[PDB]
Amino acid sequence: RPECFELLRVLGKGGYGKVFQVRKVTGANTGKIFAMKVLKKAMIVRNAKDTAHTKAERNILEEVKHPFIVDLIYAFQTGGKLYLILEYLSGGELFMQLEREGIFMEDTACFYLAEISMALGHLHQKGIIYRDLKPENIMLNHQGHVKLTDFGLCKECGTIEYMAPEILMRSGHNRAVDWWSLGALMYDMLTGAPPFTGENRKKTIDKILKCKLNLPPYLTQEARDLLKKLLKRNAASRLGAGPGDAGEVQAHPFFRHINWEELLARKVEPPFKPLLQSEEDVSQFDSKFTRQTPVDSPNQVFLGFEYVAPSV
Ligand SMILES: NC(=O)c1cccc2c(N[C@H](CN3CCC3)c3ccc(Cl)c(C(F)(F)F)c3)ncnc12
Repeated sequence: RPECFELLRVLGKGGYGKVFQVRKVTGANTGKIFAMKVLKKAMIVRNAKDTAHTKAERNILEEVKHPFIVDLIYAFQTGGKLYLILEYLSGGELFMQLEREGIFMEDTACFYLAEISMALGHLHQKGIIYRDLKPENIMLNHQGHVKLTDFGLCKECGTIEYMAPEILMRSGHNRAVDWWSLGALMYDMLTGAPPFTGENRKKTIDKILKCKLNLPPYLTQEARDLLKKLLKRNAASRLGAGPGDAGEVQAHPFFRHINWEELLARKVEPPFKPLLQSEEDVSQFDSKFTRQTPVDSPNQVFLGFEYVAPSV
């Protein structure tokens, strides 16, 4: 429980609680740094979908161990709070790397999109959907591989720039939305901007719903092609929208230089290497958050929420 963890830093904040950087104190894994995520039970239980959703996240981070998905090392509770201990992803938000770098070289984008396309594959086999591939929602670990992290209540629910039309029309949707999203993510990577904007939210949607795609000349034919098959407004036919799913996608010429087995084993050199002078090094995050002093102010429905990662 809470006592074992010393709050080193604030890494993220929101309506529902906070994400803390903390070093464990007692027992082995003593000294080891983690990320602590704390939700107020208060704000979750007064809504229906919120509670199920928090619980889904709880059960998904357990059912799903996979190279490219934030792990759960402990989970537990108290009075009015919810605690998850995740590995601490010092690589920060893909969002940040994209700002620091401004734009990505193709084979740079290719490496991230590849790794990501594998977590969707994995996720889709457990009949799980990720919905949102904004760079904000994607993190890097210490060695700089990708980590999908957001499976629960979101951090507020943010920009819509990376949402397929079927979600924005609420017409009903499936695992296909992810491939639309992946395309939008890709396009942004290669051009420095989401495929649709967007004086404002209202107009952005109109674009995402109505406008023709815009493929700059400096885009290689394969990339021009992926973007087009992935940003398909008709879902039935959006690449990846078939029984083969992730497979249909990974098998596009864009990904011809990818060794899926080495990639999965984290043996492909990440295009960028988090610069860490230490385990707790946070110079990859945003001193907007890291500056602040880390404080944890003090018939439930969250049964056997507690959790402990098997060996270790
Ligand atoms: N594991 C880490 O090292 C680590 C380090 C920093 C942030 C996160 C994080 N933050 C997500 C936001 N995701 C990160 C990209 C978009 C998040 C989700 C729900 C909530 Cl309520 C919050 C909170 F408001 F801060 F509590 C944050 N989620 C998971 N691990 C993190």
